Amino acid sequence: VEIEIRTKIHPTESEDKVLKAIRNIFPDAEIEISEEGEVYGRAYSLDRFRELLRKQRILDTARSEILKGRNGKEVTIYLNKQTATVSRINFCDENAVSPIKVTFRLNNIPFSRFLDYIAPETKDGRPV
Amino acid sequence: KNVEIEIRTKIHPTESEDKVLKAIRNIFPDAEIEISEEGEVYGRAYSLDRFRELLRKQRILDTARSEILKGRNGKEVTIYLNKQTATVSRINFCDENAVSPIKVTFRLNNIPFSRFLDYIAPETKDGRPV
Repeated sequence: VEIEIRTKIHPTESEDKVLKAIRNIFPDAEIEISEEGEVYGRAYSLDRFRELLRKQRILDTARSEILKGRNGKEVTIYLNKQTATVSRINFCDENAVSPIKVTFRLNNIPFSRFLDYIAPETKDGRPV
Repeated sequence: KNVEIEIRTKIHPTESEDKVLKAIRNIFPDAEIEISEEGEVYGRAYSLDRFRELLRKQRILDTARSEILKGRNGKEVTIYLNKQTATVSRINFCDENAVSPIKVTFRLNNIPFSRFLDYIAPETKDGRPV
């Protein structure tokens, strides 16, 4: 699993606060920012993301939003960049005010395997 | 004997307070601004010198004039300015859902609306009052 992150730093945003909102969900991300504010990120550990989804009891929405964003061997979801500043995950649309576009690239593992690892059925009996 | 200028917008968590305020003041340099604990911005301005200058130096009076009209309600005119472009004092009229904008409501107390229009956004290079 490779984690690709995309979003923007608008003229009125702080670079520090956007990099931290991103890191609050994906701590090991390396970010590059273009002259025009484009944010290109790459992460790997799903630990924190999984930890938060469970602590906030939102696996129901997570499991669903993952299915919806599944296209091929890639899964694209959108997280509210603002709520992420306080390490809180909110799934939103692509037109939000902008969001953190996260694109999971599945190398070997099958999709089904990915769904139950991130957002398994009930808060129960989960793969690791 | 006045034009009341009311500024409204917000400062979201990932936004910088300094940048938002300067963006507002790039358009209205003498803005009196207060920020609620939730990030709601409330400002009050008076001079329209900077606003007229920029609409002219940027050659945008046709869009300005039409938008002033499209946003009239009687004695209150409401327009929406792109907050991002205002950071470099570039005036861009937008909608209410811009990814927030600067809501600017002009309160025309004892100055006729028709006269306000020709003062901020006159017709094709025509007569200009002071």
